[PDB]
Amino acid sequence: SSVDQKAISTIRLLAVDAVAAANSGHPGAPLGLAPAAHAVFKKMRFNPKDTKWINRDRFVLSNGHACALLYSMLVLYGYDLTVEDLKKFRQLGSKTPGHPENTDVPGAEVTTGPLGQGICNGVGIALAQAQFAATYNKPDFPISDSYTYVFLGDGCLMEGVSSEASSLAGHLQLGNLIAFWDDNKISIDGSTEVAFTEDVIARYKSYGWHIVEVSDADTDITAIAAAIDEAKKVTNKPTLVRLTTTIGFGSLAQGTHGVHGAPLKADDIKQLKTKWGFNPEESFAVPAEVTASYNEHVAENQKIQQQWNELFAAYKQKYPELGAELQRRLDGKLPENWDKALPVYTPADAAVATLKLSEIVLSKIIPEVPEIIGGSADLTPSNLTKAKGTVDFQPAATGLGDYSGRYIRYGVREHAMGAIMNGIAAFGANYKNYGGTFLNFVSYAAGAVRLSALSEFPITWVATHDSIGLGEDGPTHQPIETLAHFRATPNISVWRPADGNETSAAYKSAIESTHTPHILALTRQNLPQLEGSSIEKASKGGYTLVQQDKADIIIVATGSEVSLAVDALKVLEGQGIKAGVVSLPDQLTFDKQSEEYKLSVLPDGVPILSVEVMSTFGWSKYSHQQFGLNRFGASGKAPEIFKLFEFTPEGVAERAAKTVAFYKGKDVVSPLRSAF
Amino acid sequence: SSVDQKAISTIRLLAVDAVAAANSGHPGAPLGLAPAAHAVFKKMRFNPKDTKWINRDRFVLSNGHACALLYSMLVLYGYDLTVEDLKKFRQLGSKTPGHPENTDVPGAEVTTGPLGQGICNGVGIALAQAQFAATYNKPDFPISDSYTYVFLGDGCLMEGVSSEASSLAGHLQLGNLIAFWDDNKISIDGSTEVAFTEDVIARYKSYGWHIVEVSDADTDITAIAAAIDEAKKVTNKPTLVRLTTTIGFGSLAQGTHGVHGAPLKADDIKQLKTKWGFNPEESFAVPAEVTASYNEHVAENQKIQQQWNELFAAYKQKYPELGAELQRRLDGKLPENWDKALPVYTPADAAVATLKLSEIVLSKIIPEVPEIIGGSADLTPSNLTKAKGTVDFQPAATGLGDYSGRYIRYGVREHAMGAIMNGIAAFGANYKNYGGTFLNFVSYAAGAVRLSALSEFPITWVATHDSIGLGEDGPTHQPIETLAHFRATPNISVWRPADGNETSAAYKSAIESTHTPHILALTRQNLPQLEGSSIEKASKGGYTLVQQDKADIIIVATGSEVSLAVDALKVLEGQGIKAGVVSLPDQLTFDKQSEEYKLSVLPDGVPILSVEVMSTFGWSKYSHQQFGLNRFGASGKAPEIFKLFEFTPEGVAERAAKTVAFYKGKDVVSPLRSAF
Ligand SMILES: Cc1ncc(C[n+]2csc(CCOP(=O)(O)OP(=O)(O)O)c2C)c(N)n1
Ligand SMILES: Cc1ncc(C[n+]2csc(CCOP(=O)(O)OP(=O)(O)O)c2C)c(N)n1
Ligand SMILES: O=C(CO)[C@@H](O)[C@H](O)[C@H](O)COP(=O)(O)O
Ligand SMILES: O=C(CO)[C@@H](O)[C@H](O)[C@H](O)COP(=O)(O)O
Ligand SMILES: [Ca+2]
Ligand SMILES: [Ca+2]
Repeated sequence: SSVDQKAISTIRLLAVDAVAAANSGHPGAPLGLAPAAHAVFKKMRFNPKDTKWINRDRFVLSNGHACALLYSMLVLYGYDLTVEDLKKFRQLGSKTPGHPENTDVPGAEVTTGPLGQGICNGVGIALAQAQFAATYNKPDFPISDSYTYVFLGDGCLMEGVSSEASSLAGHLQLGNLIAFWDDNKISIDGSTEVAFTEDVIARYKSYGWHIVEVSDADTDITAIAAAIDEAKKVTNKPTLVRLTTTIGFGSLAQGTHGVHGAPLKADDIKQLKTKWGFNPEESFAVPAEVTASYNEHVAENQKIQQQWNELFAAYKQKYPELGAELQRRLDGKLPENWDKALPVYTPADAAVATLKLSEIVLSKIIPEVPEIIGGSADLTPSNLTKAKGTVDFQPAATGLGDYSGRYIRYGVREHAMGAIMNGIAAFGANYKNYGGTFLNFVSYAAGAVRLSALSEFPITWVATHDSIGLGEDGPTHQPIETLAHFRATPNISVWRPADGNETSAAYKSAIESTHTPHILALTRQNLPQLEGSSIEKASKGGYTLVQQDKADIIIVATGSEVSLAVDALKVLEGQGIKAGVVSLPDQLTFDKQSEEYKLSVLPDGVPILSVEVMSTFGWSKYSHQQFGLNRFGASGKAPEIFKLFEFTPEGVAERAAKTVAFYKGKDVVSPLRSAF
Repeated sequence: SSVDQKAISTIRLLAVDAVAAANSGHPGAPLGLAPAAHAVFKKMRFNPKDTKWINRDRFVLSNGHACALLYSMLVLYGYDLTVEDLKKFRQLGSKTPGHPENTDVPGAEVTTGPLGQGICNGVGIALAQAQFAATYNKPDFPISDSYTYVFLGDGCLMEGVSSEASSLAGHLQLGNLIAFWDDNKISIDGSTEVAFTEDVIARYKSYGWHIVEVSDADTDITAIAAAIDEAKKVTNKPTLVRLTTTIGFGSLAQGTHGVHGAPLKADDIKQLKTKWGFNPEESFAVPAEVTASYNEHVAENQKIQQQWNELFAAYKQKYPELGAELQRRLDGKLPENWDKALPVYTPADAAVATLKLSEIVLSKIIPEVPEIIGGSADLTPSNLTKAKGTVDFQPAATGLGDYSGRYIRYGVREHAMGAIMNGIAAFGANYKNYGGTFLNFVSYAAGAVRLSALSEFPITWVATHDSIGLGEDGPTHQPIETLAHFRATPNISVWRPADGNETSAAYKSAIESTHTPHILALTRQNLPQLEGSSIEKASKGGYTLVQQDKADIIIVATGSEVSLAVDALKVLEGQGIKAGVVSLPDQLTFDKQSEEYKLSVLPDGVPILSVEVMSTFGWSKYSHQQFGLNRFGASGKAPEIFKLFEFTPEGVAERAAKTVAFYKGKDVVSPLRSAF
């Protein structure tokens, strides 16, 4: 008889009807988690009319297949999502896709569905909130005091990425994070008894999490609310709330794996409706008493945001500098002329490894841009990712840092680092955050990297030791396929800078980015400062480094192979062959230039040879012939590896001469040309 | 004064001298783990003169950067690895690469170095041993009773893949597995206090592992041996032995992160040698008392193998059928004419999804080929990877299966499944093992997949839901980059079969493979049986499906797009354009054919258009123009997605007609031609 009971029924039946309309999707977890969703959203502070309010509590559905539940909450609370949108669940072009997308769904903080990701994103949102609060809060000014609420299931708990992030979140004492395990004993294959018998609670205690168990989460919303209150009292541990639920609660098939991921039968939906007091002939029913009850909570939350806006106005009066910084960040704007801090080099400067140039850039721009934070996956002395004079992000209680710190010790946790970076970006406030590892092990985090791209998050991988140039660690460490993989992923900027100026351009792009993740492929070995490079020119993604009006061939190269191309040009000169050189530090940035610009760099009428010491995949977009490395590497001194594979001035010159011969007497059009 | 002490010193100094000769590598963990390595190898049964003895104990160095330790053991025990090879540590072309490679190093069971992988490989070796023993052991015939010993460090314990595999190994009660944690409190960034403060022991107990703690693993080899004995008494739990060690034990820099990954200073090496009784002027010292002591253990082990060979001879007398099966498997040979079990289709048969065709193949070949085992990462009802009438691999104690079972419930653990598959292959005995998930989430396991390729292991991914064809789950589930990523990786066979006959060819390749991992990209949606397909023709990787002697264009396609290409051919016919069709179910298999065969499929003098509903990367090897999908997908009904992106007979025909126009009046040579 209570409106709470009616709301829970409404949520359950909206979710079931959405799945029924699509004849596709997942009704089980929505039915089991509706009580908890109702309780959690009633405790959350949010404004459906301002999804960007920086002191909102955040909600993350890590078990993203359950998104009919999320969409039902967003509709009932009056986000920019309607019952008509629910009726278009899983339909082409709708705002209710089969897994939630932050780019398409108002109130979806992150893109989830791939299991394990959301809980790690929640760790990142909570990490950002802690850093943000430590940076801006003052006595009598709680600018940031929000919580991060995550729903997750058994699948998320089995995925290693969540173990990584949970270990780290416990270490970081993130008391702002409250996660809820849907303990329903069912996965796709059937009972969890067949593959998942670990003592989850004991594991989470071993990470340093607090635990609250709710033995009847099907009905006991008082206990769920009390569990949230208890979690909030434990300020130095993230909390896991165990929700013991019946998957598909109410269905004839409740408590079975069949209700996990298929639409319910028509008669099942009828009996669900009738026993909960709804009309079995009606779909998408919304009792006005439910939206009125919810509208009241919205009104209270809107009053809280109104007061927060006055708090912020008073803060800007008392702390004009910090307040202006905060306003700028909330407006999405970097500091004026921040890029004047970028290092600039000339050909008179010494050769430097681009991982070391990266260290230098970070040391200059971190002091100038407070919204840069980042870390490394236990490779700080090798990636060179920490700026001297910064403090690590740690709980002060440890003595090892502070929450105001700017450098994160991720440990050996590449995948969670990638998904945590997504959460930090998702927090907002213009965070431009980065994560260091060896390029070859960015691949450990592929699940998260592709979601950076799909989510349009401006995260940055500082991906060092990019090739066989690293030498002795050998083929287990040497990328071959890696750049092809990420360049083939839509919306990833993959920078491979050749020298100091190009490394500054790469960081200019990565930090200015608002919608595109970056991977910066950086060398262990020293590279010369190039004649002809500049930040301005490299900012175009691809540019003419050596212009040769009478070119017999153009060599297009990236990174460490640009200097090699220039040396090959000198060899070719002695053989009577004139070459130009194009440097292509980022293929995506280049692709986005005008057709006329791109054709000025890669014109018609001249054969083009690409040179890059890894896969030739993708390179036929830019070249007629490709010199790359399509086998695994080798353990040895790097110069000897390059000699073995003929990535030498003479070996490049030989293949350039063969390319010129191949096209002798034939017209050649730019590789940029296509039939459609 | 004991020879044990002298052996430990010898091991330590061989490792340090190897690193010193290379001026590259990792001396710290070798110094800390030499006592444990000495103790473990003394308990292990192995034959340095027969690295394939199927009842050997296996050793895995998961902390593979410590490989100077492994190489020192292999040299001292008289494997096909010498002191001269140690002097060439980390040098181009040596048998002592900077991380161990099973393809290059005698006695290296797997390729390790990428952290977390080795312990998961050990779980797989132990899983295979349990299955193998349950299949072949009889009363009085312990054909298989070997153990799997793994060394791992803090890094491995932080990588999520090891959590996945450890949860599963505990569930599977793998009492044959004994792992050793190098608890030295140091990672690359410094103390583990900065990022890794979890209660490891409590976590491993939560998985159901047994624990033995060795508080002084720097010196107490009696306690290490006793820990092994204790582990062997606990037959229903894998055991974690906590080795509390001093990283770099003996170095002036012992117990610091500087000794982790850089050569020791010359004076440090001198004082190490002098205080342990060695000559500081001598490198690569091997006291004859150490190799004599080790040679005795080898002799005992060789006697054990000699007896095992007689046991096996007696087994073949008593159980001629099982014995002949076992002999065949140990010879590396599949059953005679096993491939007669492969299903064959004609164009009169119904349309079938290739994931369903895969189910049918498995149902026919699993009964015929006992060395096939496999599983799914909690997608069994969606991948269709279990053959009816088989039992799950589980401990009998659970009631859910038996160790003789053939179907593995991996849970939602793609990355560990990939690395466990590598371990099962590494066990030997001709295991041909497979793992099912959605293609898009094979990417979660990229770290392990690339090691399958580098290790030359014939594992198979059953990778369903391969494209936008899956429909409503949307872009979080729909591959775009995935095939490009794995095709760009050396030595991966990436099959994308178009119909029944091609799906049988893909399995023929995957099961016959001895050195090449396979990924089978399979559809959710139904595809027609093609006129012109056959197992024989598809076994060539690429073949002419529709031969058109007067072709204006050839359309080359894979998988679901072959039928689309054939329908486009019909549209083109009405526009006066003659097309041929090539089906390219595996690019690697095709690439390995003769140049004349490849040119017969992709000849000179005709424009070639590729069609595949994902990245166009790689396709310029085979086509002049490429029609693919280089943006993310969409949540909707699959046919509507295909229409939106113009993957329709008319849309393909339009781009084919534009391709013909583009080359009108120009000579065209095969894309297979290259200048070098
Ligand atoms: C990384 C990843 N692996 C596999 C899947 C496929 N998948 C979707 S739901 C699911 C089962 C999820 O189980 P659980 O999280 O317990 O959800 P519940 O059945 O309780 O609703 C699986 C294996 C996925 N979406 N992401
Ligand atoms: C997946 C992966 N991430 C990072 C690295 C780089 N790396 C090599 S060793 C190492 C530290 C390993 O620490 P630990 O395993 O504790 O070895 P120890 O310092 O005790 O010798 C790291 C981060 C790697 N090899 N593989
Ligand atoms: O990953 C590893 C070991 O698996 C190595 O790379 C070292 O641990 C260290 O990172 C050496 O790298 P450099 O900084 O000397 O190039
Ligand atoms: O992964 C998911 C949810 O994240 C879905 O794919 C379902 O869990 C199920 O696998 C449906 O797939 P179908 O078998 O109906 O195609
Ligand atoms: Ca579940
Ligand atoms: Ca360590």
